[PDB]
Amino acid sequence: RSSAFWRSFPIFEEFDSETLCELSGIASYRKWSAGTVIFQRGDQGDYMIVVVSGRIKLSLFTPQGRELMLRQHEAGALFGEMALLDGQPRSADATAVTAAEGYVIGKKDFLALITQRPKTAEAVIRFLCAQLRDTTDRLETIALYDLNARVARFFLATLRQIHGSEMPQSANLRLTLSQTDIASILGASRPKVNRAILSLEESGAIKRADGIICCNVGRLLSIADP
Amino acid sequence: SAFWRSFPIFEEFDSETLCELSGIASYRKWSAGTVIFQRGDQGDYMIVVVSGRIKLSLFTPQGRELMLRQHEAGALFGEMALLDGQPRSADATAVTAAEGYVIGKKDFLALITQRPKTAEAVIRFLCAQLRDTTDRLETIALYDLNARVARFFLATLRQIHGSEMPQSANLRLTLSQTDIASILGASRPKVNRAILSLEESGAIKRADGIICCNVGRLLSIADPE
DNA sequence: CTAGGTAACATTACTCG
DNA sequence: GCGAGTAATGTTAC
DNA sequence: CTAGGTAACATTA
DNA sequence: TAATGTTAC
Ligand SMILES: Nc1ncnc2c1ncn2[C@@H]1O[C@@H]2COP(=O)(O)O[C@H]2[C@H]1O
Ligand SMILES: Nc1ncnc2c1ncn2[C@@H]1O[C@@H]2COP(=O)(O)O[C@H]2[C@H]1O
Ligand SMILES: [Mg+2]
Ligand SMILES: [Mg+2]
Repeated sequence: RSSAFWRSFPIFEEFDSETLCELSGIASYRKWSAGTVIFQRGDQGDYMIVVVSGRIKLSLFTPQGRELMLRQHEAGALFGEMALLDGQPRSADATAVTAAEGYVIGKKDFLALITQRPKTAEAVIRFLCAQLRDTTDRLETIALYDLNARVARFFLATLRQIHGSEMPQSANLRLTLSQTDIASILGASRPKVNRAILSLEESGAIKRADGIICCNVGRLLSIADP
Repeated sequence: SAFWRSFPIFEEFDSETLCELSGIASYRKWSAGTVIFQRGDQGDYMIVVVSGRIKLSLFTPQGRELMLRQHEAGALFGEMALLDGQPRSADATAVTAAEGYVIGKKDFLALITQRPKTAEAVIRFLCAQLRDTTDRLETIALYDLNARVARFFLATLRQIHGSEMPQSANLRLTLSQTDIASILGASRPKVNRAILSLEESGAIKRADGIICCNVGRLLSIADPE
């Protein structure tokens, strides 16, 4: 696995072909059984992971016991890069939820590659900006809106993780997350997330067949609003 | 021109690009109570604050406000829509009479791509922000209001100190409780009774303008047991 | 069942010709 | 040395 | 005053 | 067995 295969992942897309193909120069394989830790939020991160198979959850856990699911990453995802670029410890907790395999990249190699072909820095920056926006809109979502709108804005944001650049009218969606996973992302409780999803359905915002939600984008945008 | 080292991002530069090539600020000022730019807007310019207080905030159609930051001297804002083609991501309001220096998109970026280990600086900044913002998000999501206030005081104290943390540290906070309610995504009266709560529980004491925080009582109000 | 939001009212505190 | 314009703080009843 | 949390219980593939 | 739905408070 080293073609134009490295263009599938965020950040690494957007590279010149030289650094790219030559870039499976510095991956090692690894794998993690279903239900195990890759690393913890305390930890030292001198390696960045790139996901080939499986589902890995990035989440914040609090001493009280509470969880904020930051992301569920599957094939084509990139995580663990902040503590690479920035001297700081890991900023979240990475758990394999199902049997997963990826490729790891070292700190010294990566960074040398950045500083060697420096318009790749540019790529990485456009990524961190992207994240910062994503995260601030999450924060606004959780702060200024109620739970129905929170769920609505979650569906519209993922229906931009799929379309984006703009948006039909009725779009089916394979969501792959349980409602416990949605409760964890939205910083709410399972039963109330459930009643909210059902609410969106009974109000004509969505309908749910098994694995598939046909969302009504717009019909969903004013539930997301007033 | 070691004056350009006072601001985030620009600190951390080689002296060549720093004293020079910055070369590329215009003066500008904004009266107390006015808009610099709006969240819709096109941002091809980045601001660097010399005097005054400017609030960066998100406003919703419903009318609600999330204060993202109150920046004063030594602050840098408006850089995301520079680096990234996208519109402005928040709303910048001068709360008091403010003055700054503006830097254009084309100049800035040319400077990045000309001395490329400055990119490195900028990245360490965006990482910093991303962490800051995710810890905010965790704060607002997994904790109650007393802990939210507590974690706000510790974050502003780890910004003044950081890398050390004493035991009792006084703090000049400069924000009203309405400003704290707006940052924490809560309501003024409940923020007030929370602050008072921290005081009556021995976490802080408030003299006029100054809060002597007790870092550690304050850390387990920020937590459980 | 509970931590908060909202409207409304009273004081203190800045502050500016 | 104000008196008139604002805020900022604290509390209470929904 | 009331969204939204919590503990528990039922229906479902 | 896990995923979804509901209820009382
Ligand atoms: N807000 C966020 N959005 C998406 N991914 C994040 C966020 N915060 C942290 N991460 C990822 O989680 C990783 C945890 O370890 P690092 O902090 O080394 O690198 C981090 C990022 O790759
Ligand atoms: N999470 C955040 N934390 C601090 N400042 C932010 C955040 N999001 C946006 N900003 C600032 O607000 C500015 C709004 O316009 P820009 O998006 O051009 O640049 C932005 C940043 O300077
Ligand atoms: Mg969102
Ligand atoms: Mg905080």
